Amino acid sequence: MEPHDTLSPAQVDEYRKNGFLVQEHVFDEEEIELLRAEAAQEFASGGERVTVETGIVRGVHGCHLYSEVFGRLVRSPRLLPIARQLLRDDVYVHQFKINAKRAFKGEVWEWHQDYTFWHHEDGMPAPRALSAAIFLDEVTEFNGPLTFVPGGHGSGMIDADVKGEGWANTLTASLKYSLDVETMRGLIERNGMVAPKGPRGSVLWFDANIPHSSVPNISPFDRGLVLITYNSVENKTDVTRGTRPEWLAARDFTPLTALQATSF
Amino acid sequence: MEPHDTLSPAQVDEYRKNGFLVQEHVFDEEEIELLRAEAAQEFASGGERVTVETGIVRGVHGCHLYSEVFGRLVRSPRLLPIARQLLRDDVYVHQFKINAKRAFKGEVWEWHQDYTFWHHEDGMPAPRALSAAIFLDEVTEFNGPLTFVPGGHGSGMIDADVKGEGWANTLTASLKYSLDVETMRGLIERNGMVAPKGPRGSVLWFDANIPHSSVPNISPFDRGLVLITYNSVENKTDVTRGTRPEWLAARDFTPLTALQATSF
Ligand code: PRO
Ligand code: PRO
Ligand SMILES: [O]
Ligand SMILES: [O]
Ligand SMILES: [O]
Ligand SMILES: [O]
Repeated sequence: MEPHDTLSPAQVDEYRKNGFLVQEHVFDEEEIELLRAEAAQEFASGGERVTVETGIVRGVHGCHLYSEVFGRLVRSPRLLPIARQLLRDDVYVHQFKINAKRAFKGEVWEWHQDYTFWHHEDGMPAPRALSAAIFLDEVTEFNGPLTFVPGGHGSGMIDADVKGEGWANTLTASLKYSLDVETMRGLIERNGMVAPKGPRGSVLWFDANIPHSSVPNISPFDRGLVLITYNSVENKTDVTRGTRPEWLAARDFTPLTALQATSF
Repeated sequence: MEPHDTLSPAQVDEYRKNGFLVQEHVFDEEEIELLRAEAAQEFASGGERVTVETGIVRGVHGCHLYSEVFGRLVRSPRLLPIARQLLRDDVYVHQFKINAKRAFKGEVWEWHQDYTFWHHEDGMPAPRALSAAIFLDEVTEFNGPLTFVPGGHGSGMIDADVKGEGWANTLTASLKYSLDVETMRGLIERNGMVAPKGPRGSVLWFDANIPHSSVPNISPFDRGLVLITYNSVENKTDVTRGTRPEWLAARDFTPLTALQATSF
């Protein structure tokens, strides 16, 4: 395994200022293909962990608990050291999901901050968490990229429209916690909007509290993302306020260590 | 009135190669405001010429036949000379519409070529026509811009999926003539995708045969377009194959002359 990867000090500053950062070409084509094959197996076999958009498969959750490939992936030397660097802690996986947007398909995903769900549904005490979204496909202007407000995370958590009982609607557009509208307007007047792009195999890191949204893929090309949410071990969720199963909100808080090279 | 405007030879070549061209800041703010006020009056008073998206007003058609402001606009020295230059003819207005996409609203508009409707529904014999879309608001990445395939018009008209009887569904997403999918894929593999941007008051010229599409406005800002379709007088539609009213497909083929300056 290559000496553990870390972000330069410019990259860190950029991440902290903006709330997101892209690293291009972290994984190669062959690596990505292995991940897409496994994603396809998880979509086939994940049962109640799958989510469907009038639709074929949209999301699958919790895969690192069931898939040896994905269990390894979260420990990768390409990912785990950066998670540790940005969270300034040992880390574990709170949540793992795979979100596809097939060619000419997709939905408008309502503007929202991931930490609002994790705090209220799972008992996350602070927003000392982030997500790594691995691009299974090139992310362009036209296949529904994640779209952020740069610097929007500095609001902390934002008072939010609630819709629904339990958690079923946390995985749908339509979302339980959405940002409706003066909120967004001022945000965007103050801060703007950016949809980071990148080639297949890139990684997009983003803050637990950054607002984000995405639109439909009007391209003839897919937009598959594998999203790993790392949380600080010190920031472990309070399992006594927890409302969701292990494959949405982890309860094993053992600090993660990196994969090492073996002959198999 | 300023000496009639025309496109430079680079601008022309760009238009003909790509199929579209933006001129920034053609109209000033005060001019645009006059146009938005009138658009709002037309949406209020246009009756059967209006179209609504579960929605408030999306489109209004034919306005230059009913509004003195819009009747003047199509004769403007900012527009008419360029229409004449690009069509290499005297011109008239085939079609006039206003398409709004309010903040956080909008639809996916299916990929399509305008000339397919005009040929089959209206009797336009050749694609020697174009549209001028005046930006009532800044057009960005995020408020559902018109999205093209650059050079896509060089296919000529493209064999197309038909859905519906009569014309009601020519003004909706969902559209009578859409480009489904190998079509789009190869197009886009060959040619790519571009969503031209620009400030309020710009003009986007595009070819009657360019493929285009747009997605929803996830911005808190509107995207109002006033679209004037100029046709070559020599290319006048064959009114004997005509199926739609005058406010969708004009029948008065009198060549247009430019507004001149008067004291009122
Ligand atoms: O429910 C959750 O935990 C994730 C976070 C944003 C939307 N779905
Ligand atoms: O029906 C028409 O004439 C216009 C052209 C594209 C969609 N609507
Ligand atoms: O999200
Ligand atoms: O999410
Ligand atoms: O169009
Ligand atoms: O159109």
